[PDB]
Parts: sequence; C-alpha cells; structure tokens
Amino acid sequence: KNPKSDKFKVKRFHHIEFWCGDATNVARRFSWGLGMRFSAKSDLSTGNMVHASYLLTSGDLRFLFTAPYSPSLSAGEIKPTTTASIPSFDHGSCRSFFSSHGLGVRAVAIEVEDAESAFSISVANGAIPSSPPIVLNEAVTIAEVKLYGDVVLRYVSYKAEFLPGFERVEDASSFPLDYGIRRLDHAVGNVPELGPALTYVAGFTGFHQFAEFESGLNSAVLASNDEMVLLPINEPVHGTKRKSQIQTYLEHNEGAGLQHLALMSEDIFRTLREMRKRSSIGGFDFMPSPPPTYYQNLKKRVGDVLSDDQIKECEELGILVDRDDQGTLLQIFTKPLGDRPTIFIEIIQRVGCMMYQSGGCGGFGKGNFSELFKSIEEYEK
Amino acid sequence: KNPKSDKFKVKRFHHIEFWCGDATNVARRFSWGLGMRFSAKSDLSTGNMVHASYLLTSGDLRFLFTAPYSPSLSAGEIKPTTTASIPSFDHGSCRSFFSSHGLGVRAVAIEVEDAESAFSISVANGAIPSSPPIVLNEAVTIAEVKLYGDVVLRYVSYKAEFLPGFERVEDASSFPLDYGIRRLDHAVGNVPELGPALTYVAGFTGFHQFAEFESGLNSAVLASNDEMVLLPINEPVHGTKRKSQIQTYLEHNEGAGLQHLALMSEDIFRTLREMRKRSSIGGFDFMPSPPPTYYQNLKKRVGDVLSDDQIKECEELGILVDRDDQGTLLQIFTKPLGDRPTIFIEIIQRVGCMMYQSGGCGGFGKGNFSELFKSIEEYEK
Ligand SMILES: Cc1c(C(=O)C2=C(O)CCCC2=O)ccc2c1c(=O)n(C1CCCC1)c(=O)n2C
Ligand SMILES: Cc1c(C(=O)C2=C(O)CCCC2=O)ccc2c1c(=O)n(C1CCCC1)c(=O)n2C
Ligand SMILES: [Co+2]
Ligand SMILES: [Co+2]
Repeated sequence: KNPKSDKFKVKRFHHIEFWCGDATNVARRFSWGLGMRFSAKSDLSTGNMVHASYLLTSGDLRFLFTAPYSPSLSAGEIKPTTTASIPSFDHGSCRSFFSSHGLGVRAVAIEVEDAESAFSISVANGAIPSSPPIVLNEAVTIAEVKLYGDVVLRYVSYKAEFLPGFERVEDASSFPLDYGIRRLDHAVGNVPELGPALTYVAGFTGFHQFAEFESGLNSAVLASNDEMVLLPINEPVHGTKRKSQIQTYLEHNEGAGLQHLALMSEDIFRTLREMRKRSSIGGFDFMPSPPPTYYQNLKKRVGDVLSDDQIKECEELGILVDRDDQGTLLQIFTKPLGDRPTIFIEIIQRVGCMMYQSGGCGGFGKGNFSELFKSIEEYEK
Repeated sequence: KNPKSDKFKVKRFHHIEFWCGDATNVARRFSWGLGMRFSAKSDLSTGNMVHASYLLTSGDLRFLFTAPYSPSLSAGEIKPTTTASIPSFDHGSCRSFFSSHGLGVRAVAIEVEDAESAFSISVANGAIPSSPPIVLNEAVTIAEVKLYGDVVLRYVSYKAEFLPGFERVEDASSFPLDYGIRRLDHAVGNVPELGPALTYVAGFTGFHQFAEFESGLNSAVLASNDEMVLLPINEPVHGTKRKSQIQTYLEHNEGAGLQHLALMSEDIFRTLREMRKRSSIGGFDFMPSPPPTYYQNLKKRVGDVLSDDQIKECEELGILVDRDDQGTLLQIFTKPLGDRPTIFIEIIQRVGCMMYQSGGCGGFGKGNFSELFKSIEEYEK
C-alpha cells in the first residue's frame, strides 16, 4: 500500500556530503577504495577561502567531502560577500560536528522541483529549519532542515555542473576509475527512539512507510511517492545477550546519525572483486564472510534465481542474499569507514520487480540476520 | 667544522607522528601513496579507549597517525589508569592542534640513550617542557619538549615492537608495499623569525650549525654529532616580488610548524615511477616539472656523476639535481599532503661521501632555486 502522500515533488537522491577534518585525504581514499572519479572541486584554487570541497562520482552516485580552512582566511567576509560555494557551511558547526561525531555524513541531499517550496512546506509541517533557501547564481536553490542528530536533509532544485562555484576537475587529475557502482539506493539513520524520529520525518515530508517482507534493532523505512528516495531508521533493542550494534553506534558517535549508505552496483560481482583487491592497499575492508553452511543453504532459498555457479561466486566474495515477495537482494557490508565503529557502506544489487525497476525490490535484507545466525550455529555442528 | 657539542647522546630519527581527525583514512592514503606497510596499531581493538594510532613503516622510516576518540569513552579514567598507549596524548590538545593547523606533524621523535636524562638536560638548558618522562612497561621511556609552534621534539629511549600497548598488524591486513623509501633524512620547520628559533633549539640540544655549500627564505640547519639527525629551519624574506612560500605557509598553518619531511630512497627512480603511477588513483601529486632547459643544463653540472641515460630518466620523472663540495643530491617535492598549502614531502637520494655515507652529503638543494629560475627564463627564450 502506497498512499503517495509526498507533501512536495521529490525526484531522486542528489548527493551525500561528508564533513571531514581533511577533505583531500578522505576523498582520495574513497576514490581508490570505491572506484569513484574526481569530478568537481571548490577550494582555494577556485577562490573559495572558506571550505575545501571535493566531489566524487560513480554513475549517478555523488559523494562530496568538505573540510574547513582557517577562519582567518575569510575573517573579513560577511554572508553577503562570502566566497563559500555552499552557503550553509559554517566553520564552527563543522568543527563541532567532526569533533563530536568523527568522520560522517552531514547532509543527505535530494533533488526536488522547488527547494524554496519544499523548505516552506517542510517547516510548516514541523521540520526544524537548518539553513534557509538560498539561490545560487540565479540557477540552483539549496535549503536544509534537520533530519536526525546533526544530519540535515538538503533540498536542491535546478531552474534548468554540480553547483555554482564548483569547477570541473582537470582530466590529468581525473582518472576514470569505475568498479560498477551506479547510484545511492538508501541512506539509514540510527536513533535512540524510533517512534518520535519517524513521526517527525514522515510529518514534514509526507513520506510513507515502506512495507517489510531479536537482532538488536527495530526499524522502519520511509519512502517517497515512487519509492526511489528510501530512508530507513533504526533504534536499539536493549537487554539482549549480545549488545545491540545500534547502541554501540550511538555511544561511539555521541548520539544519532547516519549508519550506512547502500550503493547499488550494476554488477555486484565485479564491484566486490575490485573492492576486495584493494582492501589491504588503501581501500575498504568487508565484514567477515558467512560460514559455508550459509551458501550450503542458499540453493533451497534462491536456487530459482541464481545458478549454482553464481551461488559459488557469492561464496567466494562473501555476498549475502535475501528475498521478499517480488524480488531478490544481493548485499554485503564494509567494516566502518573511519576510526570509530559508526558509519559503514553496503553494496547491493536488486533482481526482479521490472515494470525500469521499482524501488526497494527485494527489501533490505533483515531476513539475513536469522539466516546468518542459523548458518553460524549449524556450521559449528 | 663540527664541534660535536650534543648535550646528550642522540642516535637516529625514530618516528614522525601526525595528528589527524581520522587516522584511518589518512594512514590508508599514505600507505598506498608512499608504499608503506601497516605494521602496528593501538586502538579500540587493543584496549585503547583514548586514541586511535596506526603505524606505517618503510625500511627504517616510521610514520604514526593518531586521532582522538570521543572523550566519553574514557571519561572515567585518570592518568594513573589511562588506556592510552601514548601517555602524552591529550584530547583537547589534539583537537586544538588539528582545528588550528589542519593535518600535520605533531611530534618529531628521535631515539636517545636516556630519555629521562635528555629531558632534564634539555629543560635545564632552556627547553620548554611539553610532557615529562614516562616509563612504559618498564621498557621504554618517552618525553617531549617544545620544538617550534605546536610541534614537539620527542625523546625515546629503550632499556633493551614499536611501543608497549601497540600490537603487530594482522598479516592479511598488512600488504608488503615498498617503493624504495628507507629512512627520514631531515625534517624542516617554518618559523616567523629564524634567529630566536635557532638560538632556542641549539641552546637545549647542543646541535651545531651544518655548513651550507632571493628565493623568499633564509634558512639554517642544526645537526647532531654524527649529522644523522638534521633539523633545518626556514624564515620568510618579505618585500619580494613573488610572495614567500614560507609566509604563505605561516598564514595557512596559523603560525610556525613543520614544512617538509625528506625521505631517503634507495632508488629514487623506482620510487618516483611507483609514486607517479598512483598520483591520480589516491596517491600523491608532484610539483610541476622543470623545463627541459633545466635538463639541457644538467650535463654541464653533473655529467661526471650521472650518465646521459640517467639524466634523461631524471627528465622523465621531474627529478632535480644539486651538488655541494663532497656529493650530489637528487630531489623532488610533492604538492601539499592535505587541504592546506602547508606540509609537503621531499623524496631524495644522496650520491657520494663514502667513508657508510656521511650525513647531508650533497646539501639540501638550495642551489636548485636559482637553477630552476635560470632554466625557466631561458626556456621562455
Ligand atoms: C544494516 C544491515 C541491513 C540493512 O541494510 C538494514 C536497512 O538497510 C533497513 C532496515 C534495517 C537494516 O538492518 C540488512 C542485514 C544486515 C545489516 C548489518 O548491519 N549487519 C551487521 C553485523 C555487524 C555489522 C553488519 C548484518 O549482519 N546483516 C545481516
Ligand atoms: C624545500 C625546498 C628545498 C629544501 O628541501 C630545503 C631544506 O631541506 C633545508 C634548507 C632550505 C630548503 O629550501 C630545496 C630546493 C627547493 C625547495 C622547495 O620547497 N621548492 C618549492 C617551490 C614551491 C614548492 C617547492 C623549490 O622549488 N626548490 C628548488
Ligand atoms: Co541497507
Ligand atoms: Co629538504
């Protein structure tokens, strides 16, 4: 059931912005580890005396890495005279974010028809304003409201390449890496209390609950009208035997924030081959693979979707598989992206639900919690 | 002339410690870019609730990357009960350093015979104390005094693998990268006033001035008894036509600090081939190469040390060449290592002065300032 209750017209995920202490080193690590090309910049070389911002792209996926310069470089500026390319940026906010949370996502940006209207309707329906709408070079409008913790939901609308004041990256500096990643599938927040978090966000967006089909969490998924913007939210379940990874997150992050980004691949096998080749030479590590009993149970569950060879290739790469009513999900999780046990990445591919592929095809893999546990216990046997 | 006036027994450079906001991403970038292996760690997985510290090694070169965790993880600890592996670490100091200076060197560590004695003699002769001597697991002693800006000189002495509380890195996580870098040759500070900086450091170390043989700087080099610990210092020269790069550093760094680290290679040609292959895929960029007139002038200057083929290979890789009374220097400089135009790396190889090779063989390349300018002007012609 999809009531299509969006309070304003939402298109797709636009970008994800990380707040960093040094954007250069994070961006270069991410570029090599995920196979994303350097595509635009806004920094001292482009006249930005306020913040260094580097944009990485893979297909439609846009990752932005931003860090502050010394405030002394821009001490004479005022907001009307700023050289910042992101007018919502604030030195104090950024340093406070990073010192509190460490490396993580500051903004989940979605493209909308009219960012000024989206902001107004949002705050009229309970959204806490973060940065008012600002028109950039009469071409692009940006606005921000609070989403959860210190994460903002950023609205971007275009009248008619990233943002004004960003420059395309020199082709010699721009190596065309590509491991198959194509777009952001979903972005997930961890909160202490799920109910109030959902009521707030669904309240100002009109996003609806996306239907699902002991592991330390309860969760729900908010979705836009065509279910292409997907925002799951987790809360911890306390008092278990094994401590909730949601609770660990909240402790090490100093509260609510973004837990994982799920990146859709056009060929998860190639993506995982390429990423795993680089794990020990500057790229990303992956969670420990399931025991072979997990793959020795996959035939009974998805043998009508994947061949035995394609199942064996899942075993080689540690890929997980889940299935809902309409489709199948291949997924795998990285280890945390930085020093703290907080944000990580999920790589996914969805099979089925053709009409274009409909959003959320195959679900989000919550069945893989019990299947992983089951396979682990029976592998011990 | 070498008076051998060291006030205590100094051995060699031991390590360089960077203070970071996220040690993981910086360390992984540096590992891939410079061909350094992950060799030890101290972090949550080793029981350190205070700071994440990752050690990279190439030959004798040791780079340490440290970042703070949330103070909340260790709020119940006191110094007698700390889980930090580096007892001089302080959350507030580290966050203040990084917010002020961005990514950079906090500690230049040298190995000494007796770190307690080195500290005492140093402060008795004018050194400003930073962290008092602390004995670690009855095995290693660490002490720190101020060097310049917020950079400390760290003394380390061993009674008899990095430091207690650090664990060797898992062989699967430890890929044996190596591009030929073997040791730290020198570490250079930028200061507003050279005279007082030299008087201070030479005052408490007994280091002597190392003899040399319009570019925006004056400099001098302090050296230990066998001239294997080398600490150059630069000051800006104001009122020029082209603004001093030393002054730019001081502005963007918010004052004095470490300008460059010079890393000796056993084969600078292989090192530069390997590093340049990775510049656009997560590694380090290099300064723009000299015009071919520079190499079309090299035969007249070093044709008795390098063959025409080895000179052509310098041209391919952008290597600079200089010569003093006793030896020859091959050198090249990276672009800044992070967001700000502050710290960079120099790769060097020294030819000559065999007795072992004596320290500083070939000098530091200050002649390459005029040779670069000359070649540039005559290339225009
Ligand atoms: C995060 C996640 C998802 C997921 O993506 C998801 C949403 O997208 C939306 C709803 C909630 C929800 O869980 C699915 C399966 C998972 C994990 C996951 O984190 N772990 C962690 C153990 C320690 C680190 C990995 C697992 O073992 N399994 C099997
Ligand atoms: C830093 C350096 C050295 C050097 O290492 C040195 C000391 O070790 C000790 C004494 C002072 C001293 O200069 C030698 C030659 C150099 C440079 C250098 O920074 N540049 C910069 C232009 C813009 C970025 C590169 C150059 O062009 N040349 C030729
Ligand atoms: Co997910
Ligand atoms: Co040098």
